[PDB]
Amino acid sequence: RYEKLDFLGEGQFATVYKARDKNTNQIVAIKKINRTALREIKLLQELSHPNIIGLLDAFSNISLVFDFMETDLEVIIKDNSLVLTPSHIKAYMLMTLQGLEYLHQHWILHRDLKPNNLLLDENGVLKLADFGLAKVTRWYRAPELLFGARMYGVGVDMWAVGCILAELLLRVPFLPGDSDLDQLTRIFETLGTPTEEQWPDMCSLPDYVTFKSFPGIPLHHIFSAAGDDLLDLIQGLFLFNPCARITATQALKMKYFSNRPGPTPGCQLPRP
Ligand SMILES: CC(C)c1cnn2c(NCc3ccccc3-n3cccn3)nc(O[C@@H]3CCCNC3)nc12
Repeated sequence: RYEKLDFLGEGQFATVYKARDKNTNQIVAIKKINRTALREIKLLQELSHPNIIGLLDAFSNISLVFDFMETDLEVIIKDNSLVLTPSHIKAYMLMTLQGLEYLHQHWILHRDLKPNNLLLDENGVLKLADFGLAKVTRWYRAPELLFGARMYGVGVDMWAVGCILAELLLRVPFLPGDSDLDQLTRIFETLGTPTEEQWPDMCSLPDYVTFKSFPGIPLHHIFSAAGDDLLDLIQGLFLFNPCARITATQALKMKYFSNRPGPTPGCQLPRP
């Protein structure tokens, strides 16, 4: 029922192809990989937010149809020819946080936030992807997960948002750990080792271990081109206590989003 146009990329997780719609000639992408599946599929079809990937139709052979996107935030970040102005970063952050807020309001965690999961269309609209039921990521992993927490919440997605913000500002991954232990070392060397005051109940985590006491590097020295409003946003996203860490609604109300300059409109966002 769909007209296969091109080959975008393949993997054991999903087989992605570029295709055209046979009802309204709209270019869409298809991910080819049941009563229990329909329960999750109809819930995903019921979701509707401009900054969240839309599930238009499905196919028995597990085939899912979503809107077509040009690139993701990873392609943009790696493009040396592209220049990310403060207004460009603010636009990507506003869209990411607006999409995350919708998911959290509907009790859905992304669980895998990273640049290649924030996709962009021809009109400069960011949409989150890869969050519906499981049928490199260590760099964006929150410290509670690295200490083996089995029960977790919104802080897991919020920490990853801070890592994406830091990657837009530095143009390289913020904390590129070589292992789960090195990831915790990089977090503590950079942000400081948390105390029982900063993170109460840290010692009760399943894989809790005592690290060397690091003072940390002041956020203003790390992000030398950031203003005080942006430094406050970064500080809230990287609080050690998962309960104290800023939520998507709290982040959207920060003075950063209401201050000048404003976000770059979609049509003016850089395209590769
Ligand atoms: C998430 C859904 C299934 C979707 C929608 N659109 N879409 C594209 N669009 C093309 C694209 C996006 C991001 C980066 C590169 C491309 N691209 C490939 C060729 C030309 N542009 N690629 C992939 O998935 C692909 C293949 C699997 C890895 N991610 C990109 N998945 C999709």
